[PDB]
Amino acid sequence: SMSVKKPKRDDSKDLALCSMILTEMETHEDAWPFLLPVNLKLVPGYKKVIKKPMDFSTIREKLSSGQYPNLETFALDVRLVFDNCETFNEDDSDIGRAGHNMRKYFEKKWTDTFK
Repeated sequence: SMSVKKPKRDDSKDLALCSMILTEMETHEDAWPFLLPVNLKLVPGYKKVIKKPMDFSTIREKLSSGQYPNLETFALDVRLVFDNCETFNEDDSDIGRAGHNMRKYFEKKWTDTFK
């Protein structure tokens, strides 16, 4: 509350560390469904169904231009990518499996870097 603060957690390396995680997600062999925005002209149903499209290249541009206020807003966009994937793709599909794989990969790096 006013003039009453918990001890200051050091967030000065968060930008660099999120960038490293994102580089590892970019280079994973199962990243290919997530590298670029879904083409809304060429994929029937995507525009109407997926209210907030997100992909790794859009997160990379947001990260590089100071559009994440803190490390939690960064994780929310990464998780959005996977939530969108599960909304649109069957689990028993190459893309559906890729999304599960990458979500696991992310959540481990997240825990190990920050928790």
